[PDB]
Amino acid sequence: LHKEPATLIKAIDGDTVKLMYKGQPMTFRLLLVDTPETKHPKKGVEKYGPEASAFTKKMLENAKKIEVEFDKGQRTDKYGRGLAYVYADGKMVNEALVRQGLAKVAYVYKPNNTHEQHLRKSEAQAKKEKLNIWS
Repeated sequence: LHKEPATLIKAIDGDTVKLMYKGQPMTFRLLLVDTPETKHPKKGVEKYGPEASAFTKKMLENAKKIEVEFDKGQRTDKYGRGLAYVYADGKMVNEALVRQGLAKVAYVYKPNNTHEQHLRKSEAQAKKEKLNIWS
């Protein structure tokens, strides 16, 4: 896989952010993670949704460098969103959310699953520490 630079436009939710990628505005969905969301009526604001959303937002807004990393399979979903691992100063946002108990590892779709075991590892630790969603 390779990392490519991007620039923050707007964080929309815990797991969806708008970035400037190769000069174009694009919505990215973070690969392999489900955060509780603030967006959806059938739901409303679920618990830990505002927390997940502020975390992603702060981590990206305070970064020196943001990079996106596409996996081996398809790179957009049916809504036109890019499917990627997003890094803030070299730290994967998708993992950071899971490690903090602010996201679950999603239902995985091969072949987009390179960092799957890494993420499950972090999720088991957050579970062991009874953090946030696991509290």
